[PDB]
Amino acid sequence: CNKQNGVKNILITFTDCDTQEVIGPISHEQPDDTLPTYKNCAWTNTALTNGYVQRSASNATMTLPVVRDLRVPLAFYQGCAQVDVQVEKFDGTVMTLTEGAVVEPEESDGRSVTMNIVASEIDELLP
Amino acid sequence: CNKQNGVKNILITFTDCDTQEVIGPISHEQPDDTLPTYKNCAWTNTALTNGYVQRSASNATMTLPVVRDLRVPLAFYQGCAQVDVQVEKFDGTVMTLTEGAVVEPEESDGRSVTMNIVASEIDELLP
Amino acid sequence: CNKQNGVKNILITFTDCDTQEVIGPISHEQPDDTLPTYKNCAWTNTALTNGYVQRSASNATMTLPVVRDLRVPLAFYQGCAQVDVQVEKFDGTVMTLTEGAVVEPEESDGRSVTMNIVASEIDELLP
Amino acid sequence: CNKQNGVKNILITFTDCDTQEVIGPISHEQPDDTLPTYKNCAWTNTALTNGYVQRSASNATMTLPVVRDLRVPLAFYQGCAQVDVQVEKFDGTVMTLTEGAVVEPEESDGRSVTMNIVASEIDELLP
Amino acid sequence: CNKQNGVKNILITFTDCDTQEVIGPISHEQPDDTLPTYKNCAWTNTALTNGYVQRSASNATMTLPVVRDLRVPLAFYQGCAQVDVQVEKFDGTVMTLTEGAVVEPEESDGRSVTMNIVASEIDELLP
Amino acid sequence: CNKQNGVKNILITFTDCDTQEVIGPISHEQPDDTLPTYKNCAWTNTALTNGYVQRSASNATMTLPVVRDLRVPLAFYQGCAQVDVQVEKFDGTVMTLTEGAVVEPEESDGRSVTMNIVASEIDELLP
Amino acid sequence: CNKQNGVKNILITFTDCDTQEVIGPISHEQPDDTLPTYKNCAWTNTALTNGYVQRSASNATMTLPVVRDLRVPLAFYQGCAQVDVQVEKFDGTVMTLTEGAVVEPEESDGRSVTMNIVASEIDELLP
Amino acid sequence: CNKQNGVKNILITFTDCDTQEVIGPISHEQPDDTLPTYKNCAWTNTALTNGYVQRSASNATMTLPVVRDLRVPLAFYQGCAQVDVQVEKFDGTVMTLTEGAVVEPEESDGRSVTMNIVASEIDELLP
Amino acid sequence: CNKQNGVKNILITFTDCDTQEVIGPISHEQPDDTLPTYKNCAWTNTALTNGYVQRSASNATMTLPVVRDLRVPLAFYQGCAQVDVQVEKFDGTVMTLTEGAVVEPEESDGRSVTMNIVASEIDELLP
Amino acid sequence: CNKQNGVKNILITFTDCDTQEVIGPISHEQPDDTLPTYKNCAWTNTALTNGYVQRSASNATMTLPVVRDLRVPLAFYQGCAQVDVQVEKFDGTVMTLTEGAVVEPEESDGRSVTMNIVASEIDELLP
Amino acid sequence: CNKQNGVKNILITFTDCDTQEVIGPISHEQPDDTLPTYKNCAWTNTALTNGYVQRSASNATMTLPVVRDLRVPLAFYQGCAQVDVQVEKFDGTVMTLTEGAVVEPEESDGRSVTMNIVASEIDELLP
Amino acid sequence: CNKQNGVKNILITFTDCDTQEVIGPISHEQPDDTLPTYKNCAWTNTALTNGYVQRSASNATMTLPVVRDLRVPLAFYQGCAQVDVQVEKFDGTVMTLTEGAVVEPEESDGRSVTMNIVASEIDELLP
Repeated sequence: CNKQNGVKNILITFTDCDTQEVIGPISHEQPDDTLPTYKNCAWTNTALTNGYVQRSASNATMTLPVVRDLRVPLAFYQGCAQVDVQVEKFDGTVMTLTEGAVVEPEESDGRSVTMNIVASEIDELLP
Repeated sequence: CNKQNGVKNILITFTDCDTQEVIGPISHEQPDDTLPTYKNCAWTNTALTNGYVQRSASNATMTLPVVRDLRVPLAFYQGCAQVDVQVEKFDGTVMTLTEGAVVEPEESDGRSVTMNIVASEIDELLP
Repeated sequence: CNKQNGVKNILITFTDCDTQEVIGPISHEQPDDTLPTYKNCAWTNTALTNGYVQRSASNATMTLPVVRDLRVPLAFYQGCAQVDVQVEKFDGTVMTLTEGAVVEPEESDGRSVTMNIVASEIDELLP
Repeated sequence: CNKQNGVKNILITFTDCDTQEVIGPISHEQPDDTLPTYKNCAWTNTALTNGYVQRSASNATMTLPVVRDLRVPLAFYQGCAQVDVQVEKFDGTVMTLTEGAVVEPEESDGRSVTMNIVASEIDELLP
Repeated sequence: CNKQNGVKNILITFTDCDTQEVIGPISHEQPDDTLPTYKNCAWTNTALTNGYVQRSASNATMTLPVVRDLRVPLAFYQGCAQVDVQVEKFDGTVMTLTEGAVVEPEESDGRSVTMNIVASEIDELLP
Repeated sequence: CNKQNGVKNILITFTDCDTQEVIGPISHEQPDDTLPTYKNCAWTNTALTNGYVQRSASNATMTLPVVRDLRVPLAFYQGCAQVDVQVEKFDGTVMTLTEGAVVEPEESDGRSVTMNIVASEIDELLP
Repeated sequence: CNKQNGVKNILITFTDCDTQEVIGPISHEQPDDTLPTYKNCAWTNTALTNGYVQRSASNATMTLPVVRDLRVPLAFYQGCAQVDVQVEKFDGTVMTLTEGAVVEPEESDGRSVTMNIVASEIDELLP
Repeated sequence: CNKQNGVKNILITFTDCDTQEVIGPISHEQPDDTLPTYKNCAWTNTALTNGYVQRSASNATMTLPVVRDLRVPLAFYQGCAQVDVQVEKFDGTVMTLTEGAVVEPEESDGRSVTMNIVASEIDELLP
Repeated sequence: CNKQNGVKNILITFTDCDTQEVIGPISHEQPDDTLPTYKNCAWTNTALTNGYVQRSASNATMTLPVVRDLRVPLAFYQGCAQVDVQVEKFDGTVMTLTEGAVVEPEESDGRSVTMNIVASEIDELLP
Repeated sequence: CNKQNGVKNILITFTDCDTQEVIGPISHEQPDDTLPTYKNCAWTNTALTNGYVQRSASNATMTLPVVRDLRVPLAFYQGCAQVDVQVEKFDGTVMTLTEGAVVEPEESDGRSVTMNIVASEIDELLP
Repeated sequence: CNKQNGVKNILITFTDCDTQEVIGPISHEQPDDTLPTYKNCAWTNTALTNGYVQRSASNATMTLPVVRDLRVPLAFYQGCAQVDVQVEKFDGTVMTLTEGAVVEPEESDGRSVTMNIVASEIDELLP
Repeated sequence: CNKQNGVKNILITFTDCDTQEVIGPISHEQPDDTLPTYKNCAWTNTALTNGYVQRSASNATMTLPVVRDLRVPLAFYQGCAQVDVQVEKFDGTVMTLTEGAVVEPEESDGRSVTMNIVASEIDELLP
């Protein structure tokens, strides 16, 4: 009742990079039991000798598999439009992503798409 | 009755790149339960630092596995002829592909072919 | 009775590349349920930007796994001799390959060989 | 949606150096993911002792790889005609080059040309 | 009762690399049956000829999969903060890691994170 | 079907510089996926200060890699005879080269030769 | 009774490359149901354009997994000694290999070794 | 937490060599994981016989790759303006460069520029 | 009773490479059913044309997975100390390894370590 | 069977330049898959302005990599003796070279030598 | 345990060429697996005809890549100060270099410097 | 067993050019799989017009990479002493070099040295 590891709402606000047409927020449903993966830290460390690391700038990757909404063209899930993802988990965790961009669009069978979203920062409510 | 994830008709119009002989449209049947994958967006983004991406021009890939029609030579499914694919799913989604070209022909056992179609754009009816 | 996906006769005519000794045609039996794969088109397209492709010349690959005939030395199935393969499927499809050459000979346990045949063209009866 | 590193329009206006026939502007497409390189400064400094430099006059080099337009002869991309390049990037950056001249024409396979353009100045919109 | 191969307490003390805010120690729970892997030796040998090796300096890698604590932001598990890990196994083995740094942050579904910790030395109680 | 970047026919007419024996036209096949490079402009510009160039007379270089025809001696591909190359691409582009001369003959393994052809002008059909 | 695909006798004659001590022939037993793979042809063809191949000289590889004989040191199965393998299958096929050399010795658990034997020629009785 | 090899702030103060318009300081972001290289010593020794060297006066080179700020024209990164670079690394190292001058401007794709800065001296905080 | 393929005693004598503290011999237990792999030959042959090989000097690799002894620090199993391994199998085979060195230390969960030992020679009792 | 790009026999007749001792013909084997390169034309053209060339006298270079025959001293492959090379390819092409001279002897590991042969003319059978 | 190819201690004593301030000895750590290269001989021979050489005086070059110590300014590693390097390898080899001078200072990213040290002589302990 | 391309013994006899102290012969081990290159001919031909060559006197270069013997100072491998190299390969080839001289000493990491030996003649046993 308090210890449920799962997503509850995926509110995505699409905006076309060219026409700047804001479509959203539109709730989405997961296609399977796999949960969206996150990476909040924007600095990717690398391994060096004797415990040293190289703090290099990187992105806040977010892999969000969702069922494509029939009202939304499939192109918007594959880099053709910016995504403003707002995922709230069952345990209260809410992470708002703003001005994301699908970097590596992979083939989708028309219903279940998988986004590899990239943004400068990923917020977190942390209940 | 409204929530069926599957293809209904695959109307492909083959035209030989050399002789310009238009053969089609010819309905095709799926060889298994795997559905055709799509990628409508023609711009493939790439991951860069701190949320930036590089909008690079690319193609609208479409992987369409179909049962080869006995009336059509197998060469037409392996780059020897342009394909005009018109796939209509069970939920009303219809995506017309025009002037495609099989880029990476793989070996087919004579019945089940798998096309990796490449076109400048993939339309979508989006019911 | 008309919709059987399988091979019926594999008539291979071996000729030694050096001695020019034509041995064949000799019917062959499949070692398992895997069917011979084909690629009739001799031009392998490659993916480029926004729907363009590069028509490059290539070969008509044919992967034919057969049970090695005890009357034929195993070397003939591994590039030591040209193969003239003539495969007729159960649905009437007959594809004649002439002057092939096994390009990548892999190890065979003495009974089941797998040829990766390469020829300039693969004909097709197409019933 | 605002942080896309890529070109959007490449409007080139060719004019033959001899006949003074102005052909253009004609939008061009990039052949790959490599972006056009620029050098706005027309004074190339050189390294000297203890922090001093020699301000020497030079050109505003611009390396612009584009897909050759079928309506335009390939000679115009290889020094035979002046180019008036007008590149607008995805982030609003627009740089107008006037009266350029391809200085080092390299071999092109007929589709993808690479110009090494030289002009006295390269403007910049700088959004 | 003495021969139990498993972890008992994972006391991690996070400190932000930027703000130097020390949060911890906070006990953590394993997400599955996989145990944390260790490598105490900071010199990674390499294979050479006839039994010789090249003693090269390296790090004391420690792969620690833990359930992310809801009180701690997920960024701290992905390189955004130094980790002071103190793992005590069931058989008395206690290994204190100080001033570690997650080098390769991978995507986590919000509950189960996997750290690839790097430190100059890994102590060991060795009961 | 219209956007194929590749060569279709390479009709070369060899004539011996000494005996004036015209052998050709003889169609040739490409040895790999690399396409013939061209340079139609016969004036090679050079970079000077502040946007100026030096229009200097040069040649219309054409690098044409072809499979040597067994009926033709290999010497004819290495400067021993004038070449009249007539390459027609898949997109309709046809460029006729007359009275060329291989300037830098490089070693060929007996099958795949690479000509560095030099002529005063390279025509272009430009469909 | 005539159609048994399996090995019957593996008579290997080891001779040390240094001391020239000929130990053998010693019959060997297979460790599992996997049969020795062979490749009699000493010329490995490679795929080229439009049906052409490059006849390149190679070896007659033979992968022979056998149970190591307790009377023979394990080093002899891992390149330390030449092997004269003489395998006779159940269907009468007998292939004599002379002056072989294990090229890639892999780790063996002390009982089941796997040799990757290389020889200039592999004979065949071919009943 | 103390052993991070990376840059934190790159405060560059541009001033136009002609108009003397001081623009800055403006923080910059690295385009990749490559760190700015430095050379503090202004005397470049040269190798001579038997351990002797020739102390010759030189510059304090600094190669600083940064993401070009959209508010700043690209010319300022390519010698058109003096740069006052102030780089502070993650380990406390801060090196102030004053009155630098980009000596060898190379082509930049509009976002990621690479400066080869030359100054009489490079200071160092050395924590 | 005579045909048991398994290890009986693994007597390892650790000596620290730095302090030269000889700890051992200490019997070890296998963590699973996988047996230690060996390679006695110190010359690794490589495949060449038509049956020739290149005798190149190499090491006598030995992969020994053992349960780490609680009295021994885990670092000694990961290159921090030389190992003198003495494995006696159930069938009488005893192979003494002297002055080994773990070359590629991999992560161990604290109980089951896997050594990739390298030594100039591996002896063998060969009952 | 007719389209094999490879060498079959390399009959080289060595004669010492000093002692005039004719040793040969001795068949040679290729050390790898690289084929001998040829250049039959003895006149090397050079590029000039507007399609003109300078017919300059040169040699008929032939790069022939062969496995050194143990009966022949290695010096004969490195300029110490004249070579009379007679290479016959698999497709019938036979090119006889007479009174050649290795001009640039490079280091050979004792087995695989590479000759850069120079002769006034290279004949060709041209089947 | 005796056959470890690697460095153990790099004791460098810096002294400023101008102020004569002796800072050191300060132990240094290698930044990667590359070992310091040496050249003890101070006479560099040159190749002449028929086995003769020209004994010419030169230096004892030593390329020593080390991690720059935070207590030492980076200028001292780039010719601004004399270095007294004392490297002791793992196998007992200790080579003392006195009054060296970095001749060719290259750019360092602030942590890993590479010195090209030049001295009249390089001693060697040679255990 | 007879076709092993590799070295077996490298007996080098060092003698100091100054003190005339003969140290050797001392067997050496190869550091990797690269074999010593040789050039027996002492006359280096050069390419001239129409098949003529210029017989010019040169040296018998021998590149011998060996593991430096700990009993021998590293200077002896870098021109400080004459080398009397005696390499015997696995196939019986033995080449004695007398009064050699390392001409171009390159940096060695203390274990693996590479000599560029020059002598008036290189003998050969030629089994």
